[PDB]
Amino acid sequence: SGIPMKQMDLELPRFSYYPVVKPEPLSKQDTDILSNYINPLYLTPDGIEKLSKRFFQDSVIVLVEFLNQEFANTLLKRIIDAERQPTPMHSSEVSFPWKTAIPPHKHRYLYLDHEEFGPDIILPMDLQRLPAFQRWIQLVSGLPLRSFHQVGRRFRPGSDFTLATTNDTALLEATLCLSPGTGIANTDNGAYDIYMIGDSILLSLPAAWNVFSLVYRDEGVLQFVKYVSRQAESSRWDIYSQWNPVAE
Repeated sequence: SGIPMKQMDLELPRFSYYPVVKPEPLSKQDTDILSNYINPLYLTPDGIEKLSKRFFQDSVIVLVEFLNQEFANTLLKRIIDAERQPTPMHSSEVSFPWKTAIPPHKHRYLYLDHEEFGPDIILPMDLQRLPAFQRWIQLVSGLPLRSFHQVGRRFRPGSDFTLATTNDTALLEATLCLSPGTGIANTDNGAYDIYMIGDSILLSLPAAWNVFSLVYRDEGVLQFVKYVSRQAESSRWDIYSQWNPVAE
């Protein structure tokens, strides 16, 4: 028993879900578009077919060297530069358009809303909003997807985290990790992505540079990003997206 009633109003971000285009084969234009973002390794006909098979069989795939290297390089320079700057530890110190996830006992991290774009947002928020990508992920995951939302995130060291939460329905989840720090990559300092039940651990994904993880999240599975210790000396940068399967 408890008192008073559970009240969940005090919490940001609040994710709204967006429509996904219908599943179709990739066109020449689709691959032309995606080639400016993603490793050609993962865009060829047989490459995608090989991805489809590993995901069907394992219900998870982790892809090193995900983004096109030339593209990744431009992101790397920007992330290094941001890391050079004073780490914003107060809301008043956070640069537009970043926002702080609240309240502290639920989670803490800096984030970019789904639709966010601009020359100075560092994360590639436009990628997963592309119809071409939405066709790609449905092909790769073998799942027609009804809707989705993405969030660009920065987990500052000695501060940021998410706590374990459950999903009522099954979700397809993707995390594009763009964390180049040496410290963040060491799971002693946390920052790793966990999936577990109710041993319990299903997946443990360390922070990494240019790694794309795709996970079939069964209903009732716990998920969270482990608290980033001071000793990390750098942030975990990623984009986290959840997709609702067409499933009935």
